Amino acid sequence: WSPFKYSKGNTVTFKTPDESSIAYMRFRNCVFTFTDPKGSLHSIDVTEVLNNMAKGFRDAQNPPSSFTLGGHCQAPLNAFSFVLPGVNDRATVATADEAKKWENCDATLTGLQRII
Amino acid sequence: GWSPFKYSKGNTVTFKTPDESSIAYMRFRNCVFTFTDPKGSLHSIDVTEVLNNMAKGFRDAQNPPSSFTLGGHCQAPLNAFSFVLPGVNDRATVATADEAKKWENCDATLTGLQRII
Amino acid sequence: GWSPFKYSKGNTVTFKTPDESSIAYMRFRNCVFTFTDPKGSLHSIDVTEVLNNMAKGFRDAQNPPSSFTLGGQAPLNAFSFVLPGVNDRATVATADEAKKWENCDATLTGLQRII
Amino acid sequence: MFTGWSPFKYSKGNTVTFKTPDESSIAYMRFRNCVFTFTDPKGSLHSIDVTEVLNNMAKGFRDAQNPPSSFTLGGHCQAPLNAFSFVLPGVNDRATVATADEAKKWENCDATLTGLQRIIHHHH
Repeated sequence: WSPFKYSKGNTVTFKTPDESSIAYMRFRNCVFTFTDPKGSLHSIDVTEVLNNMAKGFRDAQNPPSSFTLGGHCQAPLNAFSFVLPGVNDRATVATADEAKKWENCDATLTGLQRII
Repeated sequence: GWSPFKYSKGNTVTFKTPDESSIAYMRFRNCVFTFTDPKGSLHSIDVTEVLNNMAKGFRDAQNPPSSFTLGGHCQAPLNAFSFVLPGVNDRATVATADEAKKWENCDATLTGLQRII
Repeated sequence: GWSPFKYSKGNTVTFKTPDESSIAYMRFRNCVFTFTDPKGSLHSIDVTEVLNNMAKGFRDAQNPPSSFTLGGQAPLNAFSFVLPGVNDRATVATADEAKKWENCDATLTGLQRII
Repeated sequence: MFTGWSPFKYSKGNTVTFKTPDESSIAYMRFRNCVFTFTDPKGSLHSIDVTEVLNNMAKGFRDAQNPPSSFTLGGHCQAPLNAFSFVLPGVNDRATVATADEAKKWENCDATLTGLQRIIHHHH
């Protein structure tokens, strides 16, 4: 279990060391922490979300040695990189007007990873 | 009275009142979001209440705007992820930037009726 | 070969292979969930991929079953599948609000086959 | 009379009803540091901050003409507190626990909800 830390604006790519298949990476104690426009702090455990991204390649034919967070925006780590229900989901931040109020909010992602 | 609208991929989608009055009074009906996936298949979803909820969100604003714009944090124009169809284009299904890049050429359209009450 | 199914409100919904084979080979097409809301309006959503995912979930099971059943358990109801903005947890958040949906209709139609 | 934050705790099988003391409008209740905790069928622990979920439930009454003096957690099943009462994405959501056969594996999982609540006050 090696630790990792990413800050707002980082490109987050989890890569195996020997460029073996990323489907073998597992995660532990992963916390995503962000602020809302009012300045309050929020965090959420995203360990299973990450583990499911790795398991996503479990039955692939050309499995890669990496995966990268970001969605259709290929955007770097930001306050919406993971969902905390009731806080930063689609129903709470539903428009571009609202989402713009969030553009300077902080975001961080820490945790442990290993190959199994 | 009900007036149609249509948007396609790459459009900025802004709903505005003709009276520069509160957008909170705009209502929607038979709104359909349609998109393709990377295999070329077709998917659609009724998004009427999503849009109605967006307008209703200004019901209590002290200085309510006369418009609202679709987009999320990307400030992205209409794309295949502008509305969620569960099991197809949601975060669990499209979870990494690698998988999402396979969608960048998928088409998307949004059509429906809007009026002011 | 594709084959149609229909279920109505209150049905237990169990998709099963005919040959006691592994339910992970079932696939679905043109699956539509339909329900009414408290005001009586009709709502539909395509749940084909949701149902395919429920079958594909069993693909890596050591002793896979010949069936799966919808629910979390309650028979088919207006909340069996989510239509965002209409019947999700954000919109129907409390038991009190959910009570107004007690008599809402619900139906599920589609096609299934084994691959 | 004390007006600040006051703690609550519910556990599995409890009917969870939040209520004002004077039968006034539940739209004025607010929440802070609310945590939903549950186990999974493997016995691992999971927790999630549900403070805004609870605040949105109270705020959802703020426009009713005749608001109630309480609301109850539950959903269509009118169920008491259980491992599925709040969603932790990727652990207990519809995509992760998609069938009755899978959900049945969670029947004996424990769950608790704790937090702070206060009531907004208006004056003349």
